Formats: sequence, structure tokens, C-alpha cells
Amino acid sequence: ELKFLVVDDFSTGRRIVRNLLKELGFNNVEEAEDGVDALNKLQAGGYGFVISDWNMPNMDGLELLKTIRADGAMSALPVLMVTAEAKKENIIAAAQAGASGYVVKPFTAATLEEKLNKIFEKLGM
Amino acid sequence: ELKFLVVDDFSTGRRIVRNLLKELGFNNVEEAEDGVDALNKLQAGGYGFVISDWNMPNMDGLELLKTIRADGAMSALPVLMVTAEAKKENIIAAAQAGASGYVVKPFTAATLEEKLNKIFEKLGM
Repeated sequence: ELKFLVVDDFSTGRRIVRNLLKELGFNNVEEAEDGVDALNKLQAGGYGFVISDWNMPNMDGLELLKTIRADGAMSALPVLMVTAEAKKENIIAAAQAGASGYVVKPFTAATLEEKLNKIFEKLGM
Repeated sequence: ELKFLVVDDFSTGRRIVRNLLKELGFNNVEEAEDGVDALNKLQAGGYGFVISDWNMPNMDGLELLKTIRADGAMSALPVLMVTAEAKKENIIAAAQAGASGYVVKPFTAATLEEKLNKIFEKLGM
């Protein structure tokens, strides 16, 4: 199925998210640790979705978004932003950078589910 | 700008769309002659939008939509379908196929603009 990219400098969170996808039925889930680790991986292609945390060393989440969009060969990539807290000014900054969406961690498997479907609802799937 | 892939088995038809996108600011335009040729081109990546006609010899547009969407990398490319009047059941077929939007020949610079904008909006936060 789709090759998701889960980006997070926290082993645990990449574990949780990786598992919410599998328990949701998405097996092809590779992972990255920061904006840089992601970009280098995405640059090979074949990746169809990107979920990434916000705070990250080398290149944070909002930058990784600004960079993916600004690359023709990755402009069209959905990008779920994994925030922490509530309705932080971030949300609008993710919107500003054209985030395909955002989830406030911790999020249940069903919340990921509700989120991705709306993303797939907007694009198509 | 964004690289589009106007797809139609009729030159004059691609020149029109090619020409409206250009007369809209959209200079990064790419052409393919039909379904297979389209995908064949998309493989080499780099594209951000696809606009193609309904009827094509070898691989119609609806099959192009389906091919693109089933693909777990291309899945998200915005695919606008170009149709003709008299075909009602087809707007519902493209829709179910996951088409980003549609436009009927003969559209116009403003229409393509309008539709581009609709699609472009329902593609992010």
C-alpha cells in the first residue's frame, strides 16, 4: 500500500505513530528523525504521505513542510503535522505553509483515522 | 511554476489548455498523448497537476485517474478531467474515480483559473 514517512526525533513517537498506521491497515511505513533525515529519504521518491512532528533538531516540522511544498517533486505530498497541546498559533502557521492537516498528540488510532480520511477526502481516496 | 501535464490525444485540444494555463501564468506545462503515455511521463516524477480529456485511444482519462490514484506515490496528484456536454453519468464516474475537478469544453481562462483555485484550496489545511 502507500508508503508513509513518519518523522520524529523521538524513538517512542515514531513507534506509536508507526503502530497506529499498521493497526489502521497501512503497512508501508518507513521513518525519519528530522527534517534532514526526511528530505534525504523523500528525495528518492515512492513516498506517498508524510506525517511529521513539530519540534525537531536540524530541521523542524514547519521547515520540512516549507521545503516539501517548495519542491515541485514533493509539492503534492500530503503532510500531516503532529502538534502538541491544543489550537496553538502553530496550527495557522501549518495552514499558512499549507499543511494538509494536523493532529494534537496524544491522538488515538481512531483520530489518526478520522484525520487521514478527511485528507483522502480532499485529495481522493 | 508548477509543472502541469496536459493530456489529450488531440494536439489542438492540448494547445488550447496549454495556452490557457500559459495565458494564466502557468508556463511549466507538459504534454502526453494518452493514458499510458501520461503515466509513462509521470513515472519520471516532477509533476504537480494533471489535466486530461475523457476520451483517449489506448487508455481513456478515467482509467488514467484510476491508475494514478491506485498508485501509492502518485495517489495525490491533482487530476482535473476535461469533458464535453451531453454526458451526465460521466461527472459522477470521474467523481467516484477520485477526480480533483472537471471542466467542460469549451472552458475559458477564467474558468480554468476558478477551478484551479478550487482544487488548489481543497488540497491543504
